[PDB]
Amino acid sequence: NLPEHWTDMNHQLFCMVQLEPGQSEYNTIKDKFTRTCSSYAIEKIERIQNAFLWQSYQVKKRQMDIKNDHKNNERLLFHGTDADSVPYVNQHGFNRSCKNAVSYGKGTYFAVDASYSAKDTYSKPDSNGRKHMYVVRVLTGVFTKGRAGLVTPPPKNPHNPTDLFDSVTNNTRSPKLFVVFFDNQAYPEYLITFTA
Amino acid sequence: NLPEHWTDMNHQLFCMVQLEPGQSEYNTIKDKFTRTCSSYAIEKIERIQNAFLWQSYQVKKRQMDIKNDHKNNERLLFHGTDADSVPYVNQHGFNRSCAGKNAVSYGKGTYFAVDASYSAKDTYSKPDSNGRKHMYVVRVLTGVFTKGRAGLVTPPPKNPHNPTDLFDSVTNNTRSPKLFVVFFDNQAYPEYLITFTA
Ligand SMILES: O=C1N=NC(=O)c2cc(OCc3ccccc3F)ccc21
Repeated sequence: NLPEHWTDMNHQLFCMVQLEPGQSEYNTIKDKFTRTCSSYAIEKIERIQNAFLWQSYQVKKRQMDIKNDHKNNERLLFHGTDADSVPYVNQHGFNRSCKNAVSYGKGTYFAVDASYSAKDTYSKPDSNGRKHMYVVRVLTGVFTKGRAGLVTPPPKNPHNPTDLFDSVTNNTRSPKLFVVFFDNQAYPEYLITFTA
Repeated sequence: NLPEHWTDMNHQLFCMVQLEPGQSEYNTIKDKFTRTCSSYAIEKIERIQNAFLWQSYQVKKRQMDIKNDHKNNERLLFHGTDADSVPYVNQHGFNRSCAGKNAVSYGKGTYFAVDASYSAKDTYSKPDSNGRKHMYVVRVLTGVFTKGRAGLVTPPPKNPHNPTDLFDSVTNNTRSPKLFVVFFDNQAYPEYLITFTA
């Protein structure tokens, strides 16, 4: 059940599609980035068409929508990474088992603001100065404040220790980062290649 | 997509079903266990009906069946664990972030045994305060595998010049596999829980 806005993949299951500047999709993704990264220079934006990752993510989404008994489980967030990680993420998504602060738990970190992900410690500039940031669909669901050393989100009620929050954050009232602890809770939707 | 022989769970997402000795389903698991653990005695065997784990696992199996073309991607393996872990595994399956270092490490992942005798070691199926040991029987997507290495946090690439095209799992020995390590969520479905004693 591959999304309408995807382009034909000639019966293949993985493709990176460079977006056309000035069309609705490119402008929408560029605006989300330029909200906080207007001083940067965008070289290109690519749509990640990964059928397998999409399938696994949509299954997790449908499960979270049932468990939480609403939609609103999804947020669009940013993730800066190094050039050498880009092929892995494009193909396999985010892996908590793969450096950098993990103060809110041993998961994959997503930023609310592109400017946070634009830090060199996250979107490490490559031998030619290029920086890489994903726009990510994240199943944040019902979240709570994180803490160091978590390997999963805490339980909602320690009377039912296996009924977990879906994600953790730095701050529940005004979140700036989210951490997820399971594969296929995050779909890398766009890759932005940019410079300082 | 839930299997038709599962008990009706009446819109519930999770059920443990106690099997009856003399049913083929119970006896095949008992035989698989006693092949290497005839010194121990089974208290009971429960079928794990976890709708969400099943759905996510079956999606990964379909994907690996498509990717590998005409491989037997799935093996039925054993996993010994402590009583404190059983509620989490039942509900959430096998989490590599919780895995112990194995006495012979072939990678940082979840370990599964070919032989119930291996999983029956107290180091894995730690006896609880009542002397009960717990072992899962697990559908594992072993796929195409290679000998692992202690440093691994994912299976290695098949080809060093294409680092993202991975083996599905690793083993101790490709000619005589006795253990498999998996590195991703939803690559293993806990199908039965064996409760057993000395
Ligand atoms: O874009 C990112 N890419 N990879 C990251 O690891 C990452 C981590 C991240 O917050 C880490 C963090 C910040 C402040 C305090 C404690 C923390 F743990 C935010 C964005 C990113």
